[PDB]
Amino acid sequence: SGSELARKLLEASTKLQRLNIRLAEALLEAIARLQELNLELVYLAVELTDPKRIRDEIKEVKDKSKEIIRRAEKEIDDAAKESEKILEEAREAISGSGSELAKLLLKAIAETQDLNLRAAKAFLEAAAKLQELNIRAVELLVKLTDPATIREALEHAKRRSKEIIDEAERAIRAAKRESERIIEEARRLIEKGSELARELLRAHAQLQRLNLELLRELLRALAQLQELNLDLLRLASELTDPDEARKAIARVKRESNAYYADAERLIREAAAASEKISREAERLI
Repeated sequence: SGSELARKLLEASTKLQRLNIRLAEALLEAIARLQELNLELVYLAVELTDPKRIRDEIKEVKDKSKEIIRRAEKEIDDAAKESEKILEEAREAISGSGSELAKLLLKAIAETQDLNLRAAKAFLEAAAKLQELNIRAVELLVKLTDPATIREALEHAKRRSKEIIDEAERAIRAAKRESERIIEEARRLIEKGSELARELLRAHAQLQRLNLELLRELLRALAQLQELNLDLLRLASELTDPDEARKAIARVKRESNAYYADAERLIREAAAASEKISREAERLI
């Protein structure tokens, strides 16, 4: 009686992909909150010229920034515990049966879910660090006035942003490499193979490919948002005309919202594509 066991596993896979989509939603909207704060940073830099007040305004951004990051890290940790429950429902239903095969499958799904969480962590980590970096650059810009110091401040921000994106990118790549191994090893184990196992492994692999591609696309969107931020740091430090500088910020605001919508769009495609796989997999049972 493998089909019943096969269903509990598919049931676990389907709950997990939906869980990871939700996680991807939450992390995108966290990115959205931080970018809002980055735009406000430039607004208060171009607008306010009183050091004392702008010092108070900066700290409010910093404080709000921390609470946003903290909520996202909690969202990740809550997903970690939801993943724990889902899998514990899969082990219990499977513990009474005898198949080390059923176990073997569940091990793969459990291991891959860890990589999704660590990949998600890395995505939030790049966002948080870029936010902190932009905070300090503006902190420095609003004080620095002589160009040579300004230029180095911008150039440091540009170097550090790339390093942070690189670290994220590399963290996502290794997540994909290790996810494919779990999957490939599991499939070599099936052939050592029940067609149910085949299909349900195939579906899960598609579901993990979709999730990790999405996180890659979302990182790309973040790297372009940050690209706009560097541009805005430049014009803000250099533009002496406030009303003109305010227009530059509105353009970036225009592009940033467009980038959200592209990003949010990929999420919906992932949700739709994911549900497609789960149902086709469900048809075999």
